Amino acid sequence: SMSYTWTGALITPCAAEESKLPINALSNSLLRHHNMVYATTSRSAGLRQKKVTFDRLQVLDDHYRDVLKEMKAKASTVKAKLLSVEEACKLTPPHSAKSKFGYGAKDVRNLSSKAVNHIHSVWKDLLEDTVTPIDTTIMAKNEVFCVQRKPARLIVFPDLGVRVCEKMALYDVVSTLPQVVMGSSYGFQYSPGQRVEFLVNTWKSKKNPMGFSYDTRCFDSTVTENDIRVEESIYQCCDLAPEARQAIKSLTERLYIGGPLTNSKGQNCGYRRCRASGVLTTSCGNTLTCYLKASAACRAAKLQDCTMLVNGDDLVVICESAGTQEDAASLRVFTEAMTRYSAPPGDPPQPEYDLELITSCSSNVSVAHDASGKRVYYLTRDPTTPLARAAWETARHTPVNSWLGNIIMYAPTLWARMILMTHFFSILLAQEQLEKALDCQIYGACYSIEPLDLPQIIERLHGLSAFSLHSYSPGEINRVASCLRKLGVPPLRVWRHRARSVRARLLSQGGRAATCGKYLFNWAVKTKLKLTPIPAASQLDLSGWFVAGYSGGDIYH
Ligand SMILES: CC(C)(C)CCN1C(=O)C(C2=Nc3ccc(NS(C)(=O)=O)cc3S(=O)(=O)N2)=C(O)[C@@H]2CCCN21
Repeated sequence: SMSYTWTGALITPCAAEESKLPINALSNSLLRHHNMVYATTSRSAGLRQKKVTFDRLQVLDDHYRDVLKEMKAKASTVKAKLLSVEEACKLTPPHSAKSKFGYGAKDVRNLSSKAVNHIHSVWKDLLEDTVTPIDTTIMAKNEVFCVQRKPARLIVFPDLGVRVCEKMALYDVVSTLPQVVMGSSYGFQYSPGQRVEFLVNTWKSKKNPMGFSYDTRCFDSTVTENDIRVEESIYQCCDLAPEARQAIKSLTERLYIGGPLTNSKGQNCGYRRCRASGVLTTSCGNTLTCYLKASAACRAAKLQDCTMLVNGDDLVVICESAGTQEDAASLRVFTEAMTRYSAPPGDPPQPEYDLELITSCSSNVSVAHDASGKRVYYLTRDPTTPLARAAWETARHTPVNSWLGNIIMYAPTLWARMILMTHFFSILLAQEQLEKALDCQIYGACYSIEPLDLPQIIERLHGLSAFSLHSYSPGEINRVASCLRKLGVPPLRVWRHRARSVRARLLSQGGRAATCGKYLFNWAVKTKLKLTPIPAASQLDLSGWFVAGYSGGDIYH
């Protein structure tokens, strides 16, 4: 079937959309080549619609059913609970889109009776009716990039009332099921420090390692009715309350499988027969479907001892090599199999024989040295998009502070420490806003974080070495330097100078500000301080950080 059918009506914005990088007094201190950075808008959505609209064919074999049988067997060991309305309301982000039915996210969060009553009636209706398609809104995402332009990504989501019901029915399932079914292969269970450890151990477990990432062309669009019905059959394997069972089937038939699309102005835009990016089960569904299809494709292509690492639609596979001729021919069969399962690639996969050349979750393995001269593996990426977005957020306040999520997940890196840490701590200092909790997304869920808790956070997710890493690789150094040149970002020597200043100001203030200055900026000074375990690091409640992915699932933690 066609992933989408269109009425010809336009995908529309809510407010005005900026595509040009906004510029304030602070912009040039980060980035000179302003015209390199742009944000997507609804006005390029027609180009995206084109791309994501295709027929899907699916041919399912015995390897496919075998793996599926395996997944169901493990899924049947899961016992999952129904969440109360109240519990589910509290999982709702403050900034979440308001209901068409006269209440918003904060009404939900403070449990107003208009919110609670409508939610109760959406749930009742789910139990009563398993056939009537639920309405969704299609919006264009506004995202920031550096020019190479990408058209806007689309987001399809149901009304807030329905989203709270999804939580009630499926939050425990999507939080717990994926690790049980997929074990060590489930990407979203890992801190960055654990993920790199898993990658290295896995590489090191192979006699002759070969790895490749697999980029599916528009994963959501490739997801068929069958796939969505298959993922539901996996949810129903769990020990569920009968109201959860009924709710899950109903959300599946009425929402997940497909339904009508409406713009922000209330016009009918068409119909969807593929994955919605803005539902609770988007991340879990993609991961189950990706791992199912990949595992089955691995058996068809006869890949030796293939180890999967899956994060929603993101797939890296590490296996035994059979030499370059055979590896290359194997990956073609792997791709043919995936293609038959309706997950063809955008870029064709290539085998890699160096772990550091594999990009997965937009990230590659790299190596640095700690205090004791010990080699240390850490995860990194091309700093171009992180810096473009940092540049946007330097002049515009945003719902998600990507800069902050990046500092958390890329703490050990050269660019995050020298540029991102320096720039943003300087800004918090000037505004006396160090104490101010900021929102950011990690693995799709929204977190309220205090910038001053960063030292503890970094210690827990990466280890202390993150505060002591030096002697980065020429590869990493070259990519960073060429990013700064391309973007017009001051050289790293400037950032070192600025940091000594930022550091001194932090230390001057004592308390947690001083802690940040000591741990985050030890690299800036020649005469280093001694970095011991942070007392507060062990006290931090970081449970719920690396349990699951929730991309598009409206989760606040
Ligand atoms: C350093 C690390 C450990 C390699 C992580 C890098 N990395 C992320 O991979 C990430 C992330 N990964 C995803 C991958 C694939 C999908 N596909 S889907 C739509 O669910 O089907 C979704 C998501 S996400 O939205 O849950 N967010 C983060 O949220 C964090 C935060 C800054 C960047 N960082």
